[PDB]
Amino acid sequence: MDHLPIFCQLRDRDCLIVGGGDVAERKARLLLEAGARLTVNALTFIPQFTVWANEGMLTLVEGPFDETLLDSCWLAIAATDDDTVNQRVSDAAESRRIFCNVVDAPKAASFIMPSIIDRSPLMVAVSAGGTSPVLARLLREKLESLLPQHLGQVARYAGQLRARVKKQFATMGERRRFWEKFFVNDRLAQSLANADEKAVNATTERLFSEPLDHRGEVVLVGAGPGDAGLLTLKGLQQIQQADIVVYDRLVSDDIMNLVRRDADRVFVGPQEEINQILLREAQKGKRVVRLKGGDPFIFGRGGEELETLCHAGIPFSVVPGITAASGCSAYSGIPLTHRDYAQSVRLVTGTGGELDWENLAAEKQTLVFYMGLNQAATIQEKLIAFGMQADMPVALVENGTSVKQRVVHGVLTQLGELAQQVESPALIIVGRVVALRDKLNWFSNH
Amino acid sequence: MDHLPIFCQLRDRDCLIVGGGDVAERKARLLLEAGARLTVNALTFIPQFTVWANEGMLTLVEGPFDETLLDSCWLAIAATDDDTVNQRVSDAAESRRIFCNVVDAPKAASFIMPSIIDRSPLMVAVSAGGTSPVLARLLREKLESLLPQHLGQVARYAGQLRARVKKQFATMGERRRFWEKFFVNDRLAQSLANADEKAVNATTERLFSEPLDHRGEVVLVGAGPGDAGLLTLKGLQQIQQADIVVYDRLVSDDIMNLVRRDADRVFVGKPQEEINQILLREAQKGKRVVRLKGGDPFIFGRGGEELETLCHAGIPFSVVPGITAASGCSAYSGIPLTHRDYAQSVRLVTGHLKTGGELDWENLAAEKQTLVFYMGLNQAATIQEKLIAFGMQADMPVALVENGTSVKQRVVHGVLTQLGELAQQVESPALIIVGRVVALRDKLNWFSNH
Ligand SMILES: Nc1ncnc2c1ncn2[C@@H]1O[C@H](CSCC[C@H](N)C(=O)O)[C@@H](O)[C@H]1O
Ligand SMILES: Nc1ncnc2c1ncn2[C@@H]1O[C@H](CSCC[C@H](N)C(=O)O)[C@@H](O)[C@H]1O
Ligand SMILES: [Cl-]
Ligand SMILES: [Cl-]
Repeated sequence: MDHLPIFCQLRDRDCLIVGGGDVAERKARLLLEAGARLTVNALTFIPQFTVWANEGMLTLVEGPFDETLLDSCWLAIAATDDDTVNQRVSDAAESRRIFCNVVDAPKAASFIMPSIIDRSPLMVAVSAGGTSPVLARLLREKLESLLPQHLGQVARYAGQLRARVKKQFATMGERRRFWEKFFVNDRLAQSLANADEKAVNATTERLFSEPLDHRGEVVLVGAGPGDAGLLTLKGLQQIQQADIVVYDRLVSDDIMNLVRRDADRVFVGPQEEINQILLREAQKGKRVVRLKGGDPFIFGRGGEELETLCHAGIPFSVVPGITAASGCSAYSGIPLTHRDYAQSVRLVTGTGGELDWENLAAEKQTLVFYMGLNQAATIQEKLIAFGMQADMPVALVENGTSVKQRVVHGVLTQLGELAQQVESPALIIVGRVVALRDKLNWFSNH
Repeated sequence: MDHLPIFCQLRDRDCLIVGGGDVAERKARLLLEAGARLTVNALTFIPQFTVWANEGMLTLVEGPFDETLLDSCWLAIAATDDDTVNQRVSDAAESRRIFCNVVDAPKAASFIMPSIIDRSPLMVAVSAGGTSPVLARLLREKLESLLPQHLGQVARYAGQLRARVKKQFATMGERRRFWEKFFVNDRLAQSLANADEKAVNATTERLFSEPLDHRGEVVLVGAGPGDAGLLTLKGLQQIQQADIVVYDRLVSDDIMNLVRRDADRVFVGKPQEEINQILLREAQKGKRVVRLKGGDPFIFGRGGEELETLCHAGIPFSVVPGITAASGCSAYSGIPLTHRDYAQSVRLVTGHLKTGGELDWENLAAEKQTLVFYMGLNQAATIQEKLIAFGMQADMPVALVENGTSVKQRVVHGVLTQLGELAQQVESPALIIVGRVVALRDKLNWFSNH
């Protein structure tokens, strides 16, 4: 260790930045975020500085560097393109024992600016002393994905609870467990973020009433079409705190490889049975994640699985996912809309009735068929027997977003035979947008 | 942010600790190993202080607080159990603009001391600013079993190569591509952890020899509808490593806080073709450009128009899909887009009226579908009249979702004869959902009311 990390309180403390370019502007936005009383001294300023000044948010000293601007300063940052001026800044700062950063030169100054993950009042700082800015940014990117966006509001609210928790929990280890379920209750977190104070002390009273051991809830999490990188940040965070993950065939191996190490897995690849599995594994008092392919509310039966938790008292929440249409669209180079090609996008299945074929053949649509292969020969002639132009571009996307995605494409008179070249899970896309794939194909065809 | 973390260079710089017991000893060990010139001022001391002075590690001043001992100091720590003395020390340090910690009073004074995960020379610092010491500790634990122990040898080796890297690579973009490959090479990390120097050199020399691709790239990234948690892992990865982010008014501020702090940001908020060339000209300067778009880039996003010039131009590009507004607003309002058999199909429609076209209303009025109008607010009264006149029943439930997934989300709902009225009560950005699924809202609404 050759740097000591400290967390400085800068609110209304005099700080100085020397420089007025893009680099200084980024440091000024950091110091403004911390509430510093900011003076910025430069030969000239880019417009973002004069707008900041015209709003009373900092002070501008236009002109050469003047040492006396350090007279009552706590922090100094040299952010000019001129090594000579930066060296005069840092020398003037060192003889005044003002900690100083030189943006181009981390070893030439008395402090180094770390990568910051901001969950105020909780904060994480990562640095390797200027030996590795890229590693720092990589660790920041990781920490940013693991730390829920509203953890800071739980942190702030916990401090307003330290009393009421010791008064009802007289054991160290008992209180260690109350905080442990308190800080991962992200319903309470979102409840605080939304300023829905009826639902806060509702969740709060639940945290003191129910036993410590019981933290029961169900989260519907959309896994996306397969590529593990298409899981949402919130999805990952829920999967990392789950006591039990209920998943099915359509959730990819890559996503499951992200599940908590010490989490129980239930594989369910009849629909009524899945509903019961969710309920009383949540009535066991366990934090349950129901992982589903794509988006849980688009042909996922997510509606059916939650309504069982309704008259049952089990709290739930829903993390949306990248539906198959969106993923296959991006990864095949076929936009679902484009200029005037399509006034609407149609997400359609292929039980409970029969399809309206006149409707689907109407012009200016992008049609996206889910679960359609078993009717792909039927779809073909039924569309051209209801007016659809026989040359309509058509494409099929199998295992979209995955490392084994296959895209076969062509024209509506070939949909039947093209459909034999692909297996479930596949998507059928019909509309002029298909013809754009020749310009926008960037992913690998297998 | 209520604190600014900084990593201070304490070598040969004067620091003062007031107080002489166990809490002071723990802070003094931290400052000795940071390399500081340490003076300790206390009425009473414990053993390790008096050996350290005999061992020449520090200077002891036995007696009451002496504020003149701060005259040359850069940092001060008040670590007595007497809160009156601690306050004198912090008042004396403040008047000299010396950052000061009062150990038992995190909310007072001017810097707090974080808990540290040490990888030498990598370091992660974490604090809740005293507001919740328990959360800090649980987070330390997760970060620990997340940062591999030998990350420090990789970081230490990077620092030894930095002068070689700055010489052989002229531009900063090629230096970045070297580091990105460098920090993800698992064989290099394991060869370092073995002091296997022939293996470290074989891989290092191959890494320097790799002809670096010099083109830039354009990445369309779907921000999702607003909640920063609905950004994808890959979308976060692209903006955490971008050079320039070109972003909309419909990208939320929370997502903009996820953008690489050292990337610059071009705003384009309400020209479709100045955007196309801003991307092109900024890309093949050699830099990674992220075009960050609200929702999903290929659903009413004109993402196709932005990419179509690049292929014939020789510019690589990719697309990261996002959570389209229909999905986000469905999940966050408790209105599933499909359910059992309420809906055979979902229709995402542009409620905008291109100055020449008109929607096909008989088509949209059909039964057993969920209609979702994008940018349809200012024509909501026309949508009401047209759907009704083409056969949709008057009691069809509708909902308008404004700022869906944000903490400012509002949802108003009713039947189709209210749609025109209901739209007067929200502003953009808002979605219109028409269909039987809207009635499920009272059974599936988890997010809030507002
Ligand atoms: N990775 C993928 N590639 C292509 N189609 C997929 C897919 N994943 C799911 N699908 C489509 O979705 C159907 C399952 S229905 C479940 C859909 C899921 N809730 C979603 O939002 O995507 C499959 O028959 C297939 O047509
Ligand atoms: N957070 C939000 N809540 C409700 N509607 C939203 C929204 N964000 C975008 N929209 C809708 O989207 C329209 C812009 S069109 C761009 C949509 C984006 N490409 C996507 O896939 O979602 C707006 O007029 C509004 O109708
Ligand atoms: Cl670093
Ligand atoms: Cl478009």
